[PDB]
Amino acid sequence: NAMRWNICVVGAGKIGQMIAALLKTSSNYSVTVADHDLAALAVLNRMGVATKQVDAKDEAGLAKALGGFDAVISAAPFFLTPIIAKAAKAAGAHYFDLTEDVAATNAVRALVEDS
Repeated sequence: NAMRWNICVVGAGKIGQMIAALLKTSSNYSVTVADHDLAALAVLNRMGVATKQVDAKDEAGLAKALGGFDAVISAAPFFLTPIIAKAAKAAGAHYFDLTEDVAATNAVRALVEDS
């Protein structure tokens, strides 16, 4: 069993909830969701998902909050990707940049490249 990939999903919005429920149902993954909003987290707790309060303005805090995870999935706005990726790297976890809104993030990605 305890060979599960241990994932931290940063962001408790819609996509955070979806990827959490997916991971929760899998036999090869463990999931924790980290967010600043305690009501948002309550939702995840009402799904049986482990949660952790974080604050992306406190970078050392965030790094420490991401310790012990195999990977960190952003379910957060694209604009926090630099912060979450840095904390993930500092924590020794692989970083997967899904974001809270894939269409918007993809459009930002296209701008960056239409350059």
